Amino acid sequence: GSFVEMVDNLRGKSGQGYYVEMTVGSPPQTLNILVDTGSSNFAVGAAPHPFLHRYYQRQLSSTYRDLRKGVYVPYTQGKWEGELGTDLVSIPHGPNVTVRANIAAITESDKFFINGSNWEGILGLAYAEIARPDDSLEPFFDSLVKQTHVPNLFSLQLCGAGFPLNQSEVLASVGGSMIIGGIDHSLYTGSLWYTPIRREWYYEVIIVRVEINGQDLKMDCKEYNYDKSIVDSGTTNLRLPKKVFEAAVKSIKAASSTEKFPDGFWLGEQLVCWQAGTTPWNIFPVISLYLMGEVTNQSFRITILPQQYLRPVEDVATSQDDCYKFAISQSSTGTVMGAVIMEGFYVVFDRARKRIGFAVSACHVHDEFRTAAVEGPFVTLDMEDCGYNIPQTDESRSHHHH
Ligand SMILES: NC1=N[C@@]2(c3cccc(-c4cncc(Cl)c4)c3)CCCC[C@H]2O1
Ligand code: NI
Repeated sequence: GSFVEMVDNLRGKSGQGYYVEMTVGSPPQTLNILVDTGSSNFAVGAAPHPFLHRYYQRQLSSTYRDLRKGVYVPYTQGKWEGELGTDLVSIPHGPNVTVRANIAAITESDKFFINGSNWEGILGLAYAEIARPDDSLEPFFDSLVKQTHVPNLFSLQLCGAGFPLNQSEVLASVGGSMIIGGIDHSLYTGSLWYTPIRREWYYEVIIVRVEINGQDLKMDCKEYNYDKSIVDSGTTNLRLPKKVFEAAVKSIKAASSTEKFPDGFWLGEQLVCWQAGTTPWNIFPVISLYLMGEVTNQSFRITILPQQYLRPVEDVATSQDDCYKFAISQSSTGTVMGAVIMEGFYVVFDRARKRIGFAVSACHVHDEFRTAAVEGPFVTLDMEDCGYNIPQTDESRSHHHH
């Protein structure tokens, strides 16, 4: 029940993602790799870039094989492209195994790498369905499971910062654990509650109810999952569908109304500050997301604090003060349970049993009045289906799946 060698194997800078050290090639070349449950490609910088201190040198690897195939991956806010191949991959502070995995060698990118994030690649931990160029490119975790005896499960403890902050010139350092192949009981307290993975593509889940300070938002529950809800270590914020975001902000504004913040704050474009150590946490409400349980008609709630959704940023010009960014934001692609949610909890990606576990994280940030919580069961007599069915494009329909 112990996985000591994998504890504290994640690092990062606040808001710039959590990375794990990996080696690629023979002999092993060290790279820091973003841990991303919201994508499904293993892709690494493989050429010089202003924001890279180092990169994967295919030519230096005796075990590298070229797949003679390129890949082009555009996102909303950036893009990367490169050449597909395979090589030997290991996680030094992970299981004592080495696997031959697909690797996209990133040769050109725009707005993908981040200055000072200290990572050089991305480890997509989601399913084949959303891999590029297509679902025939086996993701890393699938290879790991197929080639080794590693159980088909991983778990994440993301630990946020962290006031008072160490530094004024750089962003706050963060830490965490990625436990590959099991569950480490020292990383959580209390009960572990499981929600079904609705479909294996993203880690998609269903939210059945939302409360802000114990007040039901009272929307049709399909609105909470429009057009999907996913658990995503590669997103910083809690992102909410437009209508849900508007209702949440209205509610949080109402609770915190003793303080009149500029509109820029609610848009996540401006910091708000209090004198060191005087932040009035109690005027900001807790937020509860009820997730579908394993049993029909059951749910459980995960409850986060303002300490999760107000992100600390130490401004140089006002290091006298504790300043915060509002880290709930609008989505047009459904709910994204990012680091804002995940930093509250130990999260178990139980692929073997098509479910996601949540328990209170032994490292979550709290005060003496309130804690992040995982609580259940809650039962509802006559349950609506809260899942949304994405309109089927002819594009998507025409695909064959041999
Ligand atoms: N899930 C997730 N991963 C990204 C991505 C790409 C590059 C950088 C990041 C990233 C940047 N800053 C902070 C984080 Cl946590 C991730 C994320 C790739 C897939 C779609 C958009 C992003 O959503
Ligand atoms: Ni066919």
